[PDB]
Amino acid sequence: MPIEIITDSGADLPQSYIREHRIAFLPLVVHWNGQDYKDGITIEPKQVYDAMRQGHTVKTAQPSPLAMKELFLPYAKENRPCLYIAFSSKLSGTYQTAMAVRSELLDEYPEFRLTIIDSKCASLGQGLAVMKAVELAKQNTPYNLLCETIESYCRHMEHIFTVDNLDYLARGGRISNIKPLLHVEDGALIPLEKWRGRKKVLKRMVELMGERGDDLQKQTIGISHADDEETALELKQMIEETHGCTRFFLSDIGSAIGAHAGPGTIALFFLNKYIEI
Ligand SMILES: CCCCCCCCCCCCCCCC(=O)O
Repeated sequence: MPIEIITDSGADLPQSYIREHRIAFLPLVVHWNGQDYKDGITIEPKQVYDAMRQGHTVKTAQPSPLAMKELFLPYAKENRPCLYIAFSSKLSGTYQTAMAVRSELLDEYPEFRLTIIDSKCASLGQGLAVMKAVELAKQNTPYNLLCETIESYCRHMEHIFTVDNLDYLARGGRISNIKPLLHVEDGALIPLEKWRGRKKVLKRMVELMGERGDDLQKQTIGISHADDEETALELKQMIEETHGCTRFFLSDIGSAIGAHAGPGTIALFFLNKYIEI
């Protein structure tokens, strides 16, 4: 059987893509005021931003171990080889929980080939890795080689972003007129710089990309935004002007991530080592 690719809502890939490429989907949980929702399935970013915009503190949770097991079980039974590219273990306990679920399943279904990669990635940084996995899988790339390659790919992904207010991230717990510029280091969020006004952080984001990027023109640059396509499209131009990039993938930030980053969040993703896949 062909390798089945699995991912969670931390990847920020549009459901149109998930469904098209038959990607098993594990929704992260979004909740507040007694109601639980499933990221990308029963809740949309606007509903979250709107809630926060109304003085609400939208919270998130890991999917349940039961939910995880229900998702993998079918594959274990038909004994189909799987690759689950998980949201950064430093941003959620989802990964570890899934490894636990994996052991349980192995006990019942030995021979079940399920590899879980702790991506150390978030949003489209993770999504880009998932899309590459889909490509390698449809090319019938050998299982181990495919898994090893996607892990190396994840190890070279950069996540450079800005939010409107660090309070959201702070109250969210993933971090302890100035706009902040942050980045993802080994799976964790690290506040990096402080700039006056939006225009400058965007200019600086594109600049840092040029410093860390590798063979940027040959790469598919990822850009995710918190319901602010206008700025994303703005950032896209600055990049094609400055770096001469031609391949882009823009998408909205998911609800779970959005509940932490907050409105006005803009991020770019690229490899610091051009792995040619
Ligand atoms: C445009 C996005 C750039 C990357 C931004 C990462 C922001 C940190 C997001 C943390 C989301 C936390 C999800 C927690 C899920 C859970 O409750 O286990």
